[PDB]
Amino acid sequence: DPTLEWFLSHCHIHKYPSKSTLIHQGEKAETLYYIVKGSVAVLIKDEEGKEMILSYLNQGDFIGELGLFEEGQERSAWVRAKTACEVAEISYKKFRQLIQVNPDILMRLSAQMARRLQVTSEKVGNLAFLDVTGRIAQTLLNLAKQPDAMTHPDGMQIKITRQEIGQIVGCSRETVGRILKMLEDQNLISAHGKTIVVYG
Amino acid sequence: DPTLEWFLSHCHIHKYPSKSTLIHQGEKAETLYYIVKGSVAVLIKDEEGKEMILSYLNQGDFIGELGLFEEGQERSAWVRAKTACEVAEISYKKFRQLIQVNPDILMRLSAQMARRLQVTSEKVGNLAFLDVTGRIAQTLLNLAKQPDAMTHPDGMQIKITRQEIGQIVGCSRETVGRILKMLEDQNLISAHGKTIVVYG
DNA sequence: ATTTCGAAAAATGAGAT
DNA sequence: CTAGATCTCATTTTTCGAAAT
DNA sequence: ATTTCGAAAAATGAGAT
DNA sequence: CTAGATCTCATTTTTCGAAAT
Ligand SMILES: Nc1ncnc2c1ncn2[C@@H]1O[C@@H]2COP(=O)(O)O[C@H]2[C@H]1O
Ligand SMILES: Nc1ncnc2c1ncn2[C@@H]1O[C@@H]2COP(=O)(O)O[C@H]2[C@H]1O
Repeated sequence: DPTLEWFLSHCHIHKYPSKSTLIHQGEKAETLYYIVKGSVAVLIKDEEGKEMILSYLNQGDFIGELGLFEEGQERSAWVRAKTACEVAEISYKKFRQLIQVNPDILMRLSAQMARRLQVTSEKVGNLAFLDVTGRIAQTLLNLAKQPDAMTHPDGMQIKITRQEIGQIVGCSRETVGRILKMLEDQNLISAHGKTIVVYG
Repeated sequence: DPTLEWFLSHCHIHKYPSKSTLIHQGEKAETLYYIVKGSVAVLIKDEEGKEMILSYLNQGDFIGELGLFEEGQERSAWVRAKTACEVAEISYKKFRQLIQVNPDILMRLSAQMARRLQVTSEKVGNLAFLDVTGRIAQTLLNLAKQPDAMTHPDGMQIKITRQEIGQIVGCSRETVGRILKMLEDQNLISAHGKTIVVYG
């Protein structure tokens, strides 16, 4: 499209190898990122180092957008590379300028912020309203919504570990394992290792 | 300041009494809200009617924006008045106009969004990494800092039910009652009825 | 506005499970 | 194993409308 | 350099508390 | 109550960098 080609123009693209950290919590922020290629995982930790995945951000998604509206803001989370990422970087000071001339670019940003809020909100609900099974069924549907989600005649096909699912719903790897089978025993999903198939 | 009075100048003011419903989750968004005076409660329900309090919004806070970025969108949650409010309402299409005769108004709304995401994200953390005592402990401290709290000789004072408190930390009223008594045993607060004093 | 007075509606705890 | 969830009524606390200050 | 392969590692399955 | 967390061990799957092609 128009504007987005112009934006990237003034961005300083960089490379990040999968599993490398792109953003640190507590970090002072002055940089707005943009994922041109690759995918990351937005995540937070408890005082024990334990970690929860807040979301996954793929291509065309903005990163570290939060510290852009107030002075002295710190990164609210970590943002790790899941695959090899190709991300465009630009300072807050500069980005704010790209808006002056064409506020259509902030409209793209705001729209994405809006969406995240809906999902993060829906997430808080699941957390209080559903049990691990409910939370797991839900997260499975969400994983089938991801771009790196392949296809299967039985439905959609994803690749992820019981370990990782637990960091998403906030339960144990055991609990996930117990429940995963329980779902397979009702032909709703086809589990076999690090691969899950959601019959849909 | 200008940007706002010029904003209101194009809005249609409405008044709602305490406890009335301003937004019904599920309905089609086509309107925007700005709380000129008073305060509201953002909340979600489950099929069984259980209610969860995502947030409290107050004077100067925008409402009903999540739908403003994409076509065919539904209100994400219910919004019910806490106190009597005087709200400014404007259409999406009428707002899309203003944003292009001064995008400074968009920047300002995006700013409130960014903040709600930090906050909602933090809520995700709490639910996962904290025991009910901790979350409740956390809530009182916050509520104690809400614009509608009352100064107290020994601290800040608030009026809220155990019921409601459980709708913010996600747990039953029974548990909020029990934990409440222990926080008093520890001379951390004094709870008489719905009035709770949070010792400075 | 708000302090009062009598319902009527809400919100609680107790302790068993 | 164990934080908490639930379920039940008998009991408080509040809320709400009308009335006066 | 890119591809094939057999340990260490990471991820799980089980069963008791 | 009772959904899930923890712990311990023993087995499977993956991850990966040495070696190979
Ligand atoms: N709930 C969320 N959903 C998606 N992305 C998020 C969420 N919370 C934080 N982030 C991203 O993680 C980044 C962490 O640093 P910033 O606060 O600068 O910007 C944040 C967002 O870009
Ligand atoms: N997590 C949240 N925090 C604060 N406000 C919210 C949250 N989720 C939804 N809202 C508000 O509630 C509104 C529900 O309908 P909309 O989606 O139009 O817009 C939403 C926001 O104005």
